[PDB]
Amino acid sequence: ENEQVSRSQQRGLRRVRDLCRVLQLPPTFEDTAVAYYQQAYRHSGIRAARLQKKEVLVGC
DNA sequence: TTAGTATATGTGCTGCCGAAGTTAGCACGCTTTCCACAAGATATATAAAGCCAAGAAATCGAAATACTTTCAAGTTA
Repeated sequence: ENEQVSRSQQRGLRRVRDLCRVLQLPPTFEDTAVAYYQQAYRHSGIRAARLQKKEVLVGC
């Protein structure tokens, strides 16, 4: 893995990690967040969505 | 034709600094576009309550006067 990933998904993951580190959440929280983000990205409706949509996806 | 001279001939010398390799015994431990597919942005009840900002009324806070008290100095005695 980490090779069949788009630049948009990579930016989303990096934003997730950045917000996690800003809120100072543990690495377990970081891992759970990235896992849930990947699980949500698996779907196509969220995959091909808006920029604000994917930002709110990071947030949620 | 022969002695003197210039060249390259490979050879052998010198340093040249660097090259590999060495050093003993346990326990712990980014950009352009380009691209195509599907997702904004759109009417429309629709009951429901909570929220977020103008107005209108209300009462709290208190300030400028109206009463009473109080002295203190002065009166009829």
